[PDB]
Amino acid sequence: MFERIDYYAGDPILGLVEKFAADNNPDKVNLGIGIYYDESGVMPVLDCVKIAEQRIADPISPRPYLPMAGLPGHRKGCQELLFGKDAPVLKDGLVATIATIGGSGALKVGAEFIHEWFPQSKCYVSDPTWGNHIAIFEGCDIEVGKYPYYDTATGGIKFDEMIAFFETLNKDDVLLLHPCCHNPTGVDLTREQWDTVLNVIQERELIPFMDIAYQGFGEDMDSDAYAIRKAVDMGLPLFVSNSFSKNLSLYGERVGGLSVVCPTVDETERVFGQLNSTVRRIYSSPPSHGGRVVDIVMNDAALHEQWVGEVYAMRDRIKSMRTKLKSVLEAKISGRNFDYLTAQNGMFSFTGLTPEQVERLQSEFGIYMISNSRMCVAGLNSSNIDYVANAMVDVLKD
Amino acid sequence: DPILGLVEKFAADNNPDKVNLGIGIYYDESGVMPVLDCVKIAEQRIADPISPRPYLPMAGLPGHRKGCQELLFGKDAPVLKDGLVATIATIGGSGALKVGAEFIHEWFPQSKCYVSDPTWGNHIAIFEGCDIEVGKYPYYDTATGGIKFDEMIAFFETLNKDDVLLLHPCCHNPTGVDLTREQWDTVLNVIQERELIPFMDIAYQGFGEDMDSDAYAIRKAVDMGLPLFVSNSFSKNLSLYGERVGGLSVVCPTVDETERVFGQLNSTVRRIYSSPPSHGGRVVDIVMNDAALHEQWVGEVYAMRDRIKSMRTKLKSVLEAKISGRNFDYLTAQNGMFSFTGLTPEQVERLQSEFGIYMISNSRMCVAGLNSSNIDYVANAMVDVLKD
Ligand SMILES: *Cc1c(COP(=O)(O)O)cnc(C)c1O
Ligand SMILES: *Cc1c(COP(=O)(O)O)cnc(C)c1O
Ligand SMILES: O=C(O)[C@@H](O)Cc1c[nH]c2ccccc12
Ligand SMILES: [Mg+2]
Ligand SMILES: [Mg+2]
Repeated sequence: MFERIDYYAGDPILGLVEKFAADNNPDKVNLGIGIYYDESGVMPVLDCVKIAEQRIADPISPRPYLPMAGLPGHRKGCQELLFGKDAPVLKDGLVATIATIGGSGALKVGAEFIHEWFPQSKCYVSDPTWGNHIAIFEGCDIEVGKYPYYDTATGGIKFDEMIAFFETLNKDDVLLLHPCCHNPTGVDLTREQWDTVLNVIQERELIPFMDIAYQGFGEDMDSDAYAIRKAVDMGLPLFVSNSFSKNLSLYGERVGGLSVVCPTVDETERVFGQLNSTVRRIYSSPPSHGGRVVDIVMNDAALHEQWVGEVYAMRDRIKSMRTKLKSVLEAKISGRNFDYLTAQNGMFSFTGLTPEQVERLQSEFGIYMISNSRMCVAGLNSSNIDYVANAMVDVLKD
Repeated sequence: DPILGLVEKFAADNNPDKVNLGIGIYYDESGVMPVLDCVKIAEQRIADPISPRPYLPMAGLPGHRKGCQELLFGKDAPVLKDGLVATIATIGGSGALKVGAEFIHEWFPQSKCYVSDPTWGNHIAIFEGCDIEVGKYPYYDTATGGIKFDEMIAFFETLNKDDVLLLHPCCHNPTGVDLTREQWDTVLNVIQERELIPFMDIAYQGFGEDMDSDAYAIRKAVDMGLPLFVSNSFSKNLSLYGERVGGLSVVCPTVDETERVFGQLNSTVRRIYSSPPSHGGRVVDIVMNDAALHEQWVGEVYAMRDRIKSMRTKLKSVLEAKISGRNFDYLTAQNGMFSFTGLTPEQVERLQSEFGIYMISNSRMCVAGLNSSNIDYVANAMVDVLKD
């Protein structure tokens, strides 16, 4: 009956968290999952979230179904963050937006929409990409391919090879792009590079699906959203999935959004209706709590401002560890370049360590990373940094 | 939803004495959605201290899963002691149905699903959303006001091995009309005989008789050693529609087959939404696995159960005081918050335009919309349309 069902190998990222918790080392360090940890080494509750949550709890409200699209303020908050407050596209009523179960739920709903309305469309993800990108899209019965992205030889982007790749594709083929803070390489495109990319997307009439999960961790909110906002300004059929998991430090509550930028108000209504309908088929409506937190924080002027402040402090703390690590690494190893540490953006960096070197760090030192050498920089702090440096140089000499 | 056109017609009605019985939500005596005291206590515990918010395991919280398992199958049911049930926390019962269907589609691609005539609207949409061919088995008989039982079994016999039946264990939506224990016993015997897959969808456990009775069809199917899928929802019994709390349980012949299935359930969650929501999971975890809170919760559910039966009684007694030839026992014979009132689509219309009392044109009424300040208004309005 069930003997035919295959064993599930386990999620590489989420299985690793349990190996970390199950490990009983004094100096254990988790650079595996894309979570931000404070200077103390613990996952913070943002102050703005704390105020918001005290509001929700005072008093305790009845809990009806949210609209399928989630809360108006949650939707507005997604939109204003991605496109800009008072953006003409928003004022023209041209973006259809739903609350989703994290960035993951946004990717699902989006891909399902794409599958249904563009059944011949093939999706293409970065080489490499965040693993779950492939799983979500194939889950909708869409054929998934890679586009050359990361120059595994140089630690930069195979830009020409990538561009030449996008010229070969079919109309309405879907590119799954990282607007900023690449997962897992940390290697982003320059503005100028985005311009050329987005020019090709137009000429070839491909569908951009931008997946953004670390807005505010790269440069700043508006700057990180460049690729999104440019695409809008060019008039492209845009899909955006956004996540508040990371910048609201609210991973567990499953907060995200999906926005579809449309040619007309009436097409917006149609797509929005379709989005609502896709949601109905998957989970009916999104969770209330996470929704309210997003709503309350995004649309309270003082909380929004405080939140922006808190995201940048996170961004700054990550950036300072990049340079603190680079400097203590620099001194210990002569024969190697460490420029990638301060050149990459976001929570992640490709260290360029072999799967073996990654696993020696795990076994001997209790330092956790993905086998592809991805390191979550956020797990570093002034306590563990001399320890991780010392460990890295000990695995690099060997 | 088709309900949303009705909700739109209802808001469009200016009648100040209007009543919405087309709702699919429990209201208390004051005609509002209640916050349960056990939920209120739970959420006060979650609020102090505000705790960091890691991802949940893709399966949800251990306690959420254990909660679902003990509620469905019985505290220390052998099937649990034997570890023969794969259980994940889900985005309500909706998300439980989704994971279930996609699972079935991936591994039993040839399987067709059959839902009751009639059923909860989304049953069809969810399974059709997975590229499963969905049909209807006969259930409700308009002529008797009960179950086309013989015809239903007859339909079940014509179905292939591994075909899926969507079965309401109790408190049938939208009719209120339930199978007896005897009727269940033969159903599960047909299902076993034909090696069909029982998919049971339980959203109103505790609104029918009690927790254990409501779960009869579930627990028997386990005793018989059937390949049972269960989707359960706390939306209603926990009054937590918006936090999206349910479970999906799959009962397997072997400990090893459970690990395989539990594995794919996880892999399915991974492709849809990565992991379920922290808050709702915690409320379920606290309320199910705190002994006193569990008792209080059970009590509060039975208070709702009893309020529904209190309104079913009052309505019938007003009706029977005026009409003699009909047997209204079916109003009290039905269970949960839904009632096929057996009014003609024309009679439903009459109630709308004359009284602003809103039912679904298939005679469906949500009994929980009745409270002491509209019961007499609504009962009397009904006598008029039946007298016309
Ligand atoms: C972490 C991540 C996600 C997942 O976001 P959730 O809010 O957890 O669903 C999606 N895309 C990328 C690129 C990510 O890094
Ligand atoms: C309400 C209901 C569901 C779905 O419950 P949710 O928790 O809101 O997803 C499923 N089946 C039936 C019969 C229902 O009444
Ligand atoms: O990128 C990271 O570091 C994580 O956010 C990924 C991640 C977190 N939870 C998951 C569940 C399934 C698949 C991937 C994930
Ligand atoms: Mg599908
Ligand atoms: Mg507000």
